[PDB]
Amino acid sequence: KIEEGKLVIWINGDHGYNGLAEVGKKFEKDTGIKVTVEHPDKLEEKFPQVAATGDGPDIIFWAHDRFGGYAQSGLLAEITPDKAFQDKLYPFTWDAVRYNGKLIAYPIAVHALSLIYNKDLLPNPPKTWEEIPALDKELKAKGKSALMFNLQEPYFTWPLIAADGGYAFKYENGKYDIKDVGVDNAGAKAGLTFLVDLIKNKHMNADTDYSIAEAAFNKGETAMTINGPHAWSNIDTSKVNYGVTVLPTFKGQPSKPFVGVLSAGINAASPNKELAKEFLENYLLTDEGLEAVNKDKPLGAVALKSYEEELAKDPRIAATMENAQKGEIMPNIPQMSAFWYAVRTAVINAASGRQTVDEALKDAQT
Repeated sequence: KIEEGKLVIWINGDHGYNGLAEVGKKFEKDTGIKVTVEHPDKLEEKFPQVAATGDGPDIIFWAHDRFGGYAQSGLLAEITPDKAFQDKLYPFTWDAVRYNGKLIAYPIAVHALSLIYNKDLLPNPPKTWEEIPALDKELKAKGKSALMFNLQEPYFTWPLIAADGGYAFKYENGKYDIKDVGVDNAGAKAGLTFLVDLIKNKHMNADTDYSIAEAAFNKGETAMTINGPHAWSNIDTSKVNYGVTVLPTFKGQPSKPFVGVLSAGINAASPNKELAKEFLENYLLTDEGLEAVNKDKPLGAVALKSYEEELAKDPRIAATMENAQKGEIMPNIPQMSAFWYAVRTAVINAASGRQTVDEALKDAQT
């Protein structure tokens, strides 16, 4: 029993939930409807349990990747934004919330890896990956490394492997063709071979994980790393003058990071779908609403064009979005969990030399 004439929202405690509550207060002042924001633990696992019995929040906030599964079980309402409202958000963020061609959530905020660099070691970061070998040689002569990053998670390596034509699952008209996998094509092979060659020519250690890289960069040991917005605060405390910029090109093509979109879904069982539509479209996804959340806890880059233009006065947010626009929406289908583990094995096995680049990626595509 979801109560009528009240909105209950679930959002993870890492986002600006107090800011969201302020938006809810404006909603109540205007409508007389109470708006309750809650940050339950493991909300992404509770939601499927409770929405399956017809209960749960009216609105669920989460990374878009889980909503595909939610949509597959009919847990989310098809949303009905008019074309005038869709045009207020970046087009690619709508592709993150489509399932079987139907819009199933509102995009809120966008996150994509970026190239982080030490302005003091490297006043002008490289535009191409092809120049990192020579750059590393110049920096090694002073005991510095050009580039360190987490080679143990496919999320960090995919931007390079995807650059020349690698892709996860093909996307067409709000639909992923789960048959067409693009991990074992010439583009994917060229990118991983470049990564492997970096390891073989000693510009990169196959053992580098997330912690080593961050410590190296926060200590000035390395000129560059690849990370997302959640790492900026740590470099902030660090004594490092750092910049954030577009990732290097590979074979003249952009690096293709995976894009995550914080999305707001509507419970299919809610009796308050029009209230939720009104709250999301007209209170949250405004400059004032987003600013309220962002003021509590930074969102990074946002799907709303008008406010993103104001936020991108921060060059690091500007670069996150540039990278997101060059990147690849993370597929929201559940077979991506198998894609992660396969590519994870491929990269680790290729980087060790346990397998050639061709062998490893073949076992990924099965």
